Amino acid sequence: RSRTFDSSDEVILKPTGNQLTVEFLEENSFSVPILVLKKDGLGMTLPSPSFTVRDVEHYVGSKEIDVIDVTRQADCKMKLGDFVKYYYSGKREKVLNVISLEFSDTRLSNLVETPKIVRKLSWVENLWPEECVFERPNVQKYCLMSVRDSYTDFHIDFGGTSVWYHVLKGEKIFYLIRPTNANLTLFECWSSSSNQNEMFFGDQVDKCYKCSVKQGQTLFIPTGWIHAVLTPVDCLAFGGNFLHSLNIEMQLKAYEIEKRLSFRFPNFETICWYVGKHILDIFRGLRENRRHPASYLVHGGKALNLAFRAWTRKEALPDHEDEIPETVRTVQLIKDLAREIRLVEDIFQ
Ligand SMILES: [Fe+2]
Repeated sequence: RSRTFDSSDEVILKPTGNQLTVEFLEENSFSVPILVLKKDGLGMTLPSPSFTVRDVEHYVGSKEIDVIDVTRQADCKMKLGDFVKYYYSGKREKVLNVISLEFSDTRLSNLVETPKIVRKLSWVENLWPEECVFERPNVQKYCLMSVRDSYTDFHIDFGGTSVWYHVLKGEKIFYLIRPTNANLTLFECWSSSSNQNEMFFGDQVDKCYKCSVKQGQTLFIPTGWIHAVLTPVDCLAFGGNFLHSLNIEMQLKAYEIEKRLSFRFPNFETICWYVGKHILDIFRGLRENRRHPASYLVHGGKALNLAFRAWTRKEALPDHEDEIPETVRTVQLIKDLAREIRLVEDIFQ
């Protein structure tokens, strides 16, 4: 069914759970996917490997879940009970898939706890305010249910998020392409092309990696990585998406690609504004303590401020104002971030 791909074991890091720390990611900038073979040390809480799709139906209830018909490349709404009924059907007609069942507001929500590293890095988890007019983005806990021969074409995850993905049962195969400027250009071209779902994108790039994720294993995909997924065995997985401060330019690049392409990280800009205010404080506090900020934070801080100026230009503002929180003074924030960055970069002190 498939083709021949490049060796994942040449690019993909395989640390233990305990080795996967913030400092570990700060050293490599989280540039490559990370496969942890054994969940020990990841800080997760999971149901038993005996846990099944039938077991899921118990907690979420038979709630209208969104399902993807891969066969006819179409999306539709169906009851969860009926999906399970199709799932355990020994004569499967269609090839249906669930990759959008976000369950953090359900009863299942207290059975799963995401990786520790994800909660430490996550913008929403750490920096989204208790009180504001906006709905909190809840994209941290998805229950994924895929049948044999399920596929998702090459894509970048919404909002330029990073992903974590734990296979509880079965297997998933990821086809992974690095988000270089060239690949991203080739990708944006291929995506907005007419009859996009005819051409195979992994042929267009220098390198495409095949990564198998088997039972008990956890994959972390960094910002902007282009990936397709094959399900060669019926799969039950848990996973989710998050933003962080290690590759802010990449997050903004990825975000703005889906802008030009025209499913979405809700209030993406809103969280950036809050993060900009936080990053301003980190800078101030570090300067007053005679300490220099990490290099990636300066880079990211600059990329953030560039986006802030672009969103707040006269010609752009109407498309962006509704995401600016009232608790943020735009011009002052931009001015203050710029000064702190200049002070760190100005060679005369
Ligand atoms: Fe994805």
